[PDB]
Amino acid sequence: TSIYPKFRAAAVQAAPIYLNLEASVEKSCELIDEAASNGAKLVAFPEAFLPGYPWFAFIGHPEYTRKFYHELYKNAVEIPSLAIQKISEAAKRNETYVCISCSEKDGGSLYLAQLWFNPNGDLIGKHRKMRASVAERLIWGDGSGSMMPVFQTRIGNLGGLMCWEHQVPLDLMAMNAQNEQVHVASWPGYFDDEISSRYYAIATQTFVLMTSSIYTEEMKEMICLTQEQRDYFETFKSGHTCIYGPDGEPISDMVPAETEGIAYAEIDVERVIDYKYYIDPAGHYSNQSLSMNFNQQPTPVVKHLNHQKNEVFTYEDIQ
Amino acid sequence: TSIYPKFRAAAVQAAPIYLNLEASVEKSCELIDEAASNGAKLVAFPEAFLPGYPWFAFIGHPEYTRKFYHELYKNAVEIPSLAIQKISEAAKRNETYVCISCSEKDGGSLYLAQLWFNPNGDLIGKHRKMRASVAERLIWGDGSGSMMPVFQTRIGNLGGLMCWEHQVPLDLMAMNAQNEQVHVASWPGYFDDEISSRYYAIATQTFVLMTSSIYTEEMKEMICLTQEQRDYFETFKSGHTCIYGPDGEPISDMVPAETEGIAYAEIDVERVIDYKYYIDPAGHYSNQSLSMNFNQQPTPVVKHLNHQKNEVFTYEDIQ
Amino acid sequence: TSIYPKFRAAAVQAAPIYLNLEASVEKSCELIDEAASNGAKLVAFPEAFLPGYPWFAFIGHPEYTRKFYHELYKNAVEIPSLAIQKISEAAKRNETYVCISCSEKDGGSLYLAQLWFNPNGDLIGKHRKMRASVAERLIWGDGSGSMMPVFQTRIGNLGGLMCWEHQVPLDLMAMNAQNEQVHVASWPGYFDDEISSRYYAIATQTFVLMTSSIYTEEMKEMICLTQEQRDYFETFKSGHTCIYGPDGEPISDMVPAETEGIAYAEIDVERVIDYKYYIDPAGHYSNQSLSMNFNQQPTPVVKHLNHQKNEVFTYEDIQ
Amino acid sequence: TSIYPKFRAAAVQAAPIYLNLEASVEKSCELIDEAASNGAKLVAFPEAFLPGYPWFAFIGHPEYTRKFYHELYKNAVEIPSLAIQKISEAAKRNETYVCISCSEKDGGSLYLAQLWFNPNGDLIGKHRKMRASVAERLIWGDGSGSMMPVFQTRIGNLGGLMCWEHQVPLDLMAMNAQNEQVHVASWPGYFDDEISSRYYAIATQTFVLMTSSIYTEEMKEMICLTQEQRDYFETFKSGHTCIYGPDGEPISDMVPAETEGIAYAEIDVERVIDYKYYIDPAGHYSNQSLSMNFNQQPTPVVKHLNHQKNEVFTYEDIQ
Amino acid sequence: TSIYPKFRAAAVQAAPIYLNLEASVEKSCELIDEAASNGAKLVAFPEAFLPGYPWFAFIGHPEYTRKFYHELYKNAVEIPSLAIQKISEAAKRNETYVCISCSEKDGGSLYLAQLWFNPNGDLIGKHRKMRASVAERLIWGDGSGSMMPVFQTRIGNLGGLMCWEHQVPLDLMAMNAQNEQVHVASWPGYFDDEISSRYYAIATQTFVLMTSSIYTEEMKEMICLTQEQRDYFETFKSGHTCIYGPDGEPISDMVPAETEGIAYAEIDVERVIDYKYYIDPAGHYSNQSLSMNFNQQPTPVVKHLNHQKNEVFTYEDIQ
Amino acid sequence: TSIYPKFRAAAVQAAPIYLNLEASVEKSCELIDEAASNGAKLVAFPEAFLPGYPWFAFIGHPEYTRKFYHELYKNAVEIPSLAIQKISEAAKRNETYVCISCSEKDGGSLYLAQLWFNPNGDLIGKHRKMRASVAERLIWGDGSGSMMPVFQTRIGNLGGLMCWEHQVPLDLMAMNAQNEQVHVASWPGYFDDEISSRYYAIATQTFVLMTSSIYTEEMKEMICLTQEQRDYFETFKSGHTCIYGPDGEPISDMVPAETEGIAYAEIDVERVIDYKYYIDPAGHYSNQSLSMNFNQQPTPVVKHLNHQKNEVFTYEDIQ
Repeated sequence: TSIYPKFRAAAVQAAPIYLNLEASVEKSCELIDEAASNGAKLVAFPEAFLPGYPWFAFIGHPEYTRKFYHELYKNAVEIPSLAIQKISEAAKRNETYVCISCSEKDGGSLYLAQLWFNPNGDLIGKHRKMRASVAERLIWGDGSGSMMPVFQTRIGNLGGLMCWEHQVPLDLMAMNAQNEQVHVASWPGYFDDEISSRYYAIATQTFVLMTSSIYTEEMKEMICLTQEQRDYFETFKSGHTCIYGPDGEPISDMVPAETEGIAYAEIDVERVIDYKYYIDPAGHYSNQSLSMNFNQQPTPVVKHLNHQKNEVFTYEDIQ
Repeated sequence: TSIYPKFRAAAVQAAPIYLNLEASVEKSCELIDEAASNGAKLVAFPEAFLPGYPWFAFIGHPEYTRKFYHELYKNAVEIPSLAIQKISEAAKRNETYVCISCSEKDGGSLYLAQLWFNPNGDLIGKHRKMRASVAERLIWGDGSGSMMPVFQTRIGNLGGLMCWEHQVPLDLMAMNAQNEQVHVASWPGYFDDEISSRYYAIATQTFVLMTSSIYTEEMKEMICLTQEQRDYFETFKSGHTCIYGPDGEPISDMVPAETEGIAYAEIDVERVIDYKYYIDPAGHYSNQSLSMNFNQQPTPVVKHLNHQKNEVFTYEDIQ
Repeated sequence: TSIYPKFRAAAVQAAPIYLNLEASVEKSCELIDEAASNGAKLVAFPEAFLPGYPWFAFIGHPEYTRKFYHELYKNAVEIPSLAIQKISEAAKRNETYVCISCSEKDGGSLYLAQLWFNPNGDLIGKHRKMRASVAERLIWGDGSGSMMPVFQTRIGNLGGLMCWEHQVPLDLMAMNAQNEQVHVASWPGYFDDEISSRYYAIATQTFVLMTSSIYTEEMKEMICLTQEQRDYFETFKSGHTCIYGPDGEPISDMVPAETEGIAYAEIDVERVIDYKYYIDPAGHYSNQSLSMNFNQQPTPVVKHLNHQKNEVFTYEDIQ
Repeated sequence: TSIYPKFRAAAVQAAPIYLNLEASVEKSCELIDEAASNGAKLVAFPEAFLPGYPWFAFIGHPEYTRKFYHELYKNAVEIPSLAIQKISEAAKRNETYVCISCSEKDGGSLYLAQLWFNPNGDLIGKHRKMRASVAERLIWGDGSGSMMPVFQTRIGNLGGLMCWEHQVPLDLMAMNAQNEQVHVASWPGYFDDEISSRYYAIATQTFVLMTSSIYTEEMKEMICLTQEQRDYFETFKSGHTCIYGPDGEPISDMVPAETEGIAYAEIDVERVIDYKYYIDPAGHYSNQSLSMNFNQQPTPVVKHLNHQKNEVFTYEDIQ
Repeated sequence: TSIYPKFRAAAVQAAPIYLNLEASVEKSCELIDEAASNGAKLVAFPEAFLPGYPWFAFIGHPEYTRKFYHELYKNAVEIPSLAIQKISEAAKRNETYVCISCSEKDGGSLYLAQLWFNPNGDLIGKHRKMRASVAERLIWGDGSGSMMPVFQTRIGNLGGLMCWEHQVPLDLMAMNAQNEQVHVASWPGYFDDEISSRYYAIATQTFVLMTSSIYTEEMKEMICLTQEQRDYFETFKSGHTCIYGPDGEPISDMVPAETEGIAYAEIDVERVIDYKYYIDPAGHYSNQSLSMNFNQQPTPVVKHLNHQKNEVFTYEDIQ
Repeated sequence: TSIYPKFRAAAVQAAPIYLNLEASVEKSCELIDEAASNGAKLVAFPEAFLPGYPWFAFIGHPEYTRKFYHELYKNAVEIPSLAIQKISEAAKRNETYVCISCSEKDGGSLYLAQLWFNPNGDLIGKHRKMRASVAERLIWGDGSGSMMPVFQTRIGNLGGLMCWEHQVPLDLMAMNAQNEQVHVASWPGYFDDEISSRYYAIATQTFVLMTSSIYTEEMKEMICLTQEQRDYFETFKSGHTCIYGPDGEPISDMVPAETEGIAYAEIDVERVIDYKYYIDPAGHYSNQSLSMNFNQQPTPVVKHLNHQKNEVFTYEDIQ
């Protein structure tokens, strides 16, 4: 059954404790508590909030990036791990949906992921970024079609994309093919957020939670090792955090620039219908000459068949 | 292969409960019960019967139509849904074939479909209207060649078309090339339906069940806001419900104008042979200089390849 | 191949002589002359400029729309016609590439097409709007994948889309696949232009000439028969005419709203390289799990194979 | 159909004229002439020889890299282009097989390709690097499994991989599956070439022509703007040009470091049999538990179906 | 469907021209002509007839075996190859079924195969040895379950195994599970015991054609380099050639030992019925406790998905 | 959770008491004691250390090899056995991980295995060689993918491979998919080992303990029964023992050639993070067109279901 719920949604503008997974998880737990105590049933977090965006990749050569990549790698989120437990506990305690972006570790490599938690505390799914940006390509691997999920939840069809994924038409079509209704748009802060998120709202008929992070002083201390690097990183632009309706107009007030806050709006999923009337690129508003292939088969480099665990032959069993 | 059965047909003239899916489905079940108790093996319903034809799109401007499109979209039939279960149970209980028209919600779009149920109660197929007619283009998307089925059943080769689809020669040829024998011609009740249906009977050498809807006071009160709208919608002419032989001549009584009723006829599929003798455009009555391309491949905007479920991690599993 | 020229472009904000083909073509010739005299080597026009956007289709029911559709149909552009000749002659005389939008008549139907002319007056190609928006569906038919050109010219790779084609990701994908560099974004003047055109500039890494028309009093006096119609049409917001760089930022002045005027800019096609560095959805910035089927086969209803003419037996021979 | 010819191969150790495609192509012609005049029937070139390896990507931050990406983009090789014409003419004139590496411009994206020419002057194939290194992901997109060719030729089964592709086991197995016999290992001259090329020779039972480039002073002047950058770049270690037999031992003379020269070796393809006797990972030396999937289908973002051409209505026809 | 034909079989006792593919193929064609001209409709050849059995592998250390492996490899049978063409033409021109064993080359490694030809000259299938005997493991690789064919032909169900595959119970059960009726037991000599082939006949209820080779002096001069090797090899036993019925008793005459000749027998497939009465391990003579897994999936190391052909941009096209 | 521990590893260069399992196990215990007393928390051993590598298989024909295979078979390791007991006791007494290679007897067949013991003396796992080399095929059966373990321990992720498994790319991918960090490369001493182990280090981002054996007079006088055999066996080249870091550079002194000794190094598992940064073939450094199937299902020839224990009717009960 197609439901059309109403709910309050929270978009978070915050900075993590840079490259500190433990402190960042504590901060995000506090923020989920705050938003849910303010009535939110969905909390969205900026891009790579756990443990923080690799801003070092953009202000030095890759050898300089290696040293800080080491520390980021030591603070990536594994599944299962204590960070997942903490976010799950917060989601269950607050009875809210959570979208939290993180640096995920799978084997020997890092990926950028959005982790989704439901009010039961379940990790219902994740989305790895399809393709990394100019210097993010030094840090994170690419995603796959098997991890572009839309969840048919009790507060609408929920999905999300990260940063410049909103500027990739095929990602838009992959999300619009599954009838996404409420969208989480995670941004780091340096790249332009307004045009892309508003256009996504219009072209996918989605309420868009635009969440973006801020720059703190300790990050500048940690990664700016020279004065030239300090000034160059100072020139970086600020992001915005806001919520848009399916027409692209805002329905909440932008958080003040470079401060930490939360934006709140009343999502009324019944509004998406009025704009499905106008346009539905994956439906009526289409032409037979243009189609797309969405491959959702898992594509690990090594596919395990009949995986089995090792059984130890104990010291007592030997002697 | 090549069987010529005899059976009793039922063409229904009736109106639904306007933009109320549950009430309209109850009325459809009652009508199927009445038809099958009278001895029919096939029951046909007018165009867009579930939950009703969108007449609000012909007496106002598009922004006026948007408001009522909202209610219709909230009342469209989904596959699967409760409406499908009710109609399938009616078909199985009454052991009849059923062709019922409806607004079909696939994804975030609406389509106009004819649903077919066999006496076992299965949904054997659906036909989406190929091209929405004047002012229906604001409500429904276009169909595709993959959804123009002819069913080889125990009562003949059954098929259908909706309203002005009978005036598009390529649709006639698509039906003929599949060797259609018994045709359900659904009409909404406002467009001249006699000539097109009789011509279809002659040109495709099929028995034609013509079914139409009637207007009600509930519909008028709901969709008429001004008095000029009421007067303009009061001039709309009525439809007709009648059954024709493969010569285009009626084999049952036309149902009285603007009244609920059912037309019954004795269909002799063996009779179509004597008119295939005269003419068969898809067979012996062709010329090598003219030919048709019937592309029956699916035409979805997004092709889902290797659609596979992803695992979910529960709270207890994480804890 | 792979040149990067510098030239002057001109987006036009003007209204036609509503539903008047001759005066509209004369106005277009004058505007081309003016823009070319001001140094412009590319001139672009609003959507459906010749002879006018069917605003009547949005402020009344289909039967009222029919009367004005009659007069629009009588003033549609044909290829070949006198209008095509005059526009080609103006383009040749002023030695400018010209993109002009119009209602195009092909046999019995009408289509919405952008017509492209080069400095030699050659009608180098046309693009038909691939899908009508809301009430344009009562007026125009659909385009084909065979009418989505990108022209390799002396001033870069040119192309264009109309109105809500910019909100269809597959159209953006098809345009980006052809390495478009300078894009004409034609808008009618009632829908929301800024977000879409700017996002297109960013996502395709192209210069965008956003052109939009204005509302004239003669149009209102023609199509606002009653007072409710006049007041309802008076609430229609106007559009904007600007030019953007590949980063989505404006490189010219906004033409004043509801005023006739032209926006000029300097187009250095080299700037696109600095943004192909960042993102290129059809190239490096892709994921192998997603892909698009761009079908460019012509799709008329009836293919005229081995077309030939008739043997006119003149009167003199017979006697 | 199995042949084991004898011939003379030539590995080139040279630098291009940095970011100057014409001069680099001319130097390539000169080097092919010199190598062929000494009886060489195969000539192999360093990685990204046309127009030069993007060293700037490793000695600055991404925005500094963008400036030189502009110049590299303006100097990439298109297929067809003048550079391909001239290299084909040289390959024909000297009746030699040429493996030359370059930056390939395919639409709006750059790729790192190896181009193969035969003694007739045909462009017999093309290999795109499957993945990019720590840096250079900023510069080049990834390749596909449909561009890993092994050519059955008059001098054996030829193939190639660039730089760290020799450290990717599945690339080795993809080449081994096709019975590659003579291999070209292109290296830029900063990564450690010797171990990887020797292991490739042993594992695939092939002769390996290892070709590295050298650093010039014009390159340092071009890309080192500050003193710190110049000092950091001057620590980059050089590569080497060797030729190895199927056992991994060198069968030629190492070219002196940082010097322009060609290494010549006598290649007897029959020697591979004595090592297929020992080990054949793709054949007899395998376990059914470990297998590989090799997808050779094209993977373009947008594939064209029924591609057509846009006819033009010349000016002399319109009038 | 089930037939029990009567036909004449022929088992060949001969030796090839050692490690000489052309002469060995000519001799095999002559033997086929002789056998078919004597009325034989099935002609079986010894194990590894083409170009010869690697006896050198049994009379020296692996390095000594390497030298002759070189020659055997250069004379292995490919598919397609001239040897296949000649054997297919012989089978066609004689209208006989042919089971010839050879050293098949596939990629870079060698396999021991039986090749099957029908009276029309087709290559109906092939069987690769599942495991090489002691020193054969130096020369050949393992076969797979996908290459254990039984051919349902006009002379009954046909199959074959090679020396010591008749001593592997699972191979026997694999052949019994497919209802083999006429079997070819190919032996090279010096392993051949009558016991294995007679037991196979009894256990599978098949006729068994036992074909063995002989030793020539060319072989001894070529491989026995020293006197010690000459004596040790001269110790080697001689095989036997004859035909056995479903009870294991001979139904033909022994070919004299170490001389060239052909054994003939009349094969009446009906006789197998009288022994399926007694025992049928794969059918009634079984126990549910014991079962066999027969995996017939292909098991190559590299699976080529969507294999594509190489395209060349020819020289004239470049110019 | 992931850990990056620091420890000291020991690579052993030794020879066993040839074809004497009890004396060899004594020598292993002594070497474990010596190495662990020097701080080593891991001890690695040469290939086929217990009871010795079958050198006789390379200097004679298979019948000659049969006699010494008799003794090796009589001196093979079993699980459970006294040898396993002694090695577990040494590993526990010394609180060290131990990797020891041996000839494993399982049923009636011999295998080449690596046995892993933890500081508690538990036989944590076993790895059988996937494919025997040239003459080892006479001696040992093949392995399976169920026996390719990576052990998650307190001193990193441990794994091993034997001799030419390092030249099989799918073996490397199988180890890399399991995220190996410290690797034991046991070699026999006659096959080249430096290049293969260094490449494995680089291409798996692992510390590599390359252990090799030496030759003894007792071995030579036991297997070289002829002067020619002795002269041929004396030309065999010596292996080396060393420890490499994740970059392929040595991190210890090479043990002097043809002498007994142990190599020591400090292993900082955190160093692998600096090389996952720019290569990880099983993770980010991968292409979607090349994948691997890793089947870990147990593959015994006979699968025992519901294994039992036979009842015995003791003599007293019967009487």
